[PDB]
Amino acid sequence: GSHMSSLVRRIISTAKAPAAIGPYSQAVLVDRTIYISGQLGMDPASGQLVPGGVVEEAKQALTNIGEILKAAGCDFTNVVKATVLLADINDFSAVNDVYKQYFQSSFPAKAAYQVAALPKGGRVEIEAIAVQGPLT
Amino acid sequence: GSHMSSLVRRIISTAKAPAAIGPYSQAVLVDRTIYISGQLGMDPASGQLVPGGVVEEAKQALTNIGEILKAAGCDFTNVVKATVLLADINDFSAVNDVYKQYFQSSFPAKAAYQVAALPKGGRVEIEAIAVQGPLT
Amino acid sequence: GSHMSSLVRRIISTAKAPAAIGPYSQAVLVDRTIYISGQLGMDPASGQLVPGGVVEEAKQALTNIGEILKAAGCDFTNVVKATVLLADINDFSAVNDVYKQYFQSSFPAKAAYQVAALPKGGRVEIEAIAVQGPLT
Ligand code: NI
Ligand code: NI
Ligand code: NI
Repeated sequence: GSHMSSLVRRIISTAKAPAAIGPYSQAVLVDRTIYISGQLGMDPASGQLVPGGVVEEAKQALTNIGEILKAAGCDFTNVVKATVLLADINDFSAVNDVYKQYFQSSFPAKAAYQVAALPKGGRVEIEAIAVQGPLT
Repeated sequence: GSHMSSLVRRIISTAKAPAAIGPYSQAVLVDRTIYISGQLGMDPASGQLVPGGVVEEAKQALTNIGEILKAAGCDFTNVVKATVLLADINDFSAVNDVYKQYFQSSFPAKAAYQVAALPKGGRVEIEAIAVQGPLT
Repeated sequence: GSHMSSLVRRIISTAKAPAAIGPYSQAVLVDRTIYISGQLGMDPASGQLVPGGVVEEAKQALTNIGEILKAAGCDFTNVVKATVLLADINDFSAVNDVYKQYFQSSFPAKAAYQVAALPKGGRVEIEAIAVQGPLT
């Protein structure tokens, strides 16, 4: 508690991603690992879900993750694991097609499945874990 | 498998948290990272859910997490990521109000959402990841 | 981004586990931590769920995880955290009985609960996190 190295622990916060609607940080950097909170397809300015259903929500959620990554000195190539929570399993393929446009190489490990309900009636919510570079 | 440092890996076990009802440890410390098993609002002495519904269950689950943290040389300030699994999304705000009483600063990254069912008919289950200090 | 050590980041890929059905890697090794994608009870050769329901699916999912671990220089003793996603909470005990045959000591931290639906109509999906040895 004093006998080992003191590791970085930094709260990541950017107005380019939505404000919190509960007692949480957008992301936490600890040592070099970044835990990103689950992101809905929420407009950063209004705090409400973007219109147009699951495809548009997925694009916005991933955009939000990208801005949090950038605030933490990373990009999508630093992501090592993601979780995609769906309101409808039948949206699996369509959300995958959005996802692949952001995660273009060194693809993260992943789980994707249908939950009973998301906050605000979201159709998709995406969590991620990243590691600060350099990565060989 | 012998050419790198041998990292600490320690099973965390305290009678101040409930006994296992399956093949799992309360938590695992590996290097400085602590993975805590999902905690229901179970009374540590009886192994049954405390009465009074989701608010009381959330308080008990977080109390249980606190005792596991303490057994691992940590407190709630060491938590970096939590997951709150709900039986009912409409309980989001009320569980947040309990949660904020324990996680009072450096708030963890978080995801919270409704699943189809929890063991024992629990109304809430909370998982967490912590990192042993010092943290700067 | 150049001022710290360059950590290993390696995509784990083995034909002894099923091919991807989306934009993801079977596992990612980053430093010494291995994030394994969620595994259904899919036959590695055919890419379809094995017959016989949840018990047989759980055995196949864990077999698949074991082959991914082996490709990453690990075995089941390196696992520190697992998540068991069920189509039916009433299968909790039966899946635990399969799980315990693979995870025989130093049991991982765990969460297990029922989701609304899994890809392909799977009855069980298992994710895991491991750390490369040596572990003391
Ligand atoms: Ni110390
Ligand atoms: Ni070695
Ligand atoms: Ni650098």
